[PDB]
Amino acid sequence: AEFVPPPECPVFEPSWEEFTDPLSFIGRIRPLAEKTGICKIRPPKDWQPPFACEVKSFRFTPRVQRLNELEAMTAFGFEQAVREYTLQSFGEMADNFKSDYFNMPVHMVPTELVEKEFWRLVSSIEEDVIVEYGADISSKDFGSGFPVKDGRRKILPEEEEYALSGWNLNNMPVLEQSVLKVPWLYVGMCFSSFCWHIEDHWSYSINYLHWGEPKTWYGVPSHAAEQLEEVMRELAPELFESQPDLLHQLVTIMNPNVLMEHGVPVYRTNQCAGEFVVTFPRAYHSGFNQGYNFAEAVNFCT
Ligand SMILES: CN1CCC[C@H]1CCO[C@@H](c1cc2nccc(C(=O)O)c2s1)c1ccccc1Cl
Ligand SMILES: [Mn+2]
Repeated sequence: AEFVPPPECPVFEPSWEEFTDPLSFIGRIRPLAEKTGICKIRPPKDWQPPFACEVKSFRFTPRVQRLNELEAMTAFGFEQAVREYTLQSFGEMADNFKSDYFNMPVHMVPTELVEKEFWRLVSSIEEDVIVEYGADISSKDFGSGFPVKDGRRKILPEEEEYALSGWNLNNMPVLEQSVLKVPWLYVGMCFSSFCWHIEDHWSYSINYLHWGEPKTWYGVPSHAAEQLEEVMRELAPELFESQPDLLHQLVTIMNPNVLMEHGVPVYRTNQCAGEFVVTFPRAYHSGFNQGYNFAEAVNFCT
């Protein structure tokens, strides 16, 4: 009955010589990481970029997420309106929610317990849990989490190495080669989540957790992409089974154990603060946040 955690995805701890640039490093770990869909990269201990967002003016209006909206299928539409938070007020709400839900301090809740409870609530018909996710935040609004030589914020000399680092997500190559843009920010709370999807143009994605509680990931290697899609449309509601992929993946919520029972390989990881997660081309991924955190992500091409 309880959720069975998938096997762990690869974690790489490159030395300073192995940490030269992401594109060269990702190309070398590709033979292994492409067979798991996702991988985690822990930078050297001394690589600690400062948080360079405008915290004083950071204001956002997160989306409302009903965990059991798909199982609730079998007044609607006015359950909770989308409201504005500051970055401080969102953290107070997030910490209060998690501590009250588990009856424990937020830092004492085991990651396995949040994981087991998240997947129970997704399929629960007797308990309706509703959370919020600050998912629509462009780095052009209040600045990137990384220091950027933009001219709209002061950069200290000890922070210039991070403004010029290849692992700064603002310095990733994003232009696709053809005959014929900026990172996004994610302010999470406990149970806020994203369902199974791949990137537009089957692009890579790189994700950095600036601070906060871990972000739990699930990934499927690209060689099983068509197997996952077949399981999805087999078990999806009939009203959504015929929808185009770009629209269907707005509601492709599925317990990883269900995919594993159908033979789909799934890997998991807990991304901690200061760690990177890379998703490979056509690697389906999903996840949820363990608590109040702040992430930055961008799609890149090779
Ligand atoms: C791409 N759109 C640009 C602005 C924000 C974003 C809006 C939608 O967002 C994706 C997400 C994809 C994704 N991929 C990797 C990691 C995370 C994470 O939350 O850490 C996320 S969220 C998503 C997908 C399904 C369900 C919920 C969400 Cl929110
Ligand atoms: Mn994604």
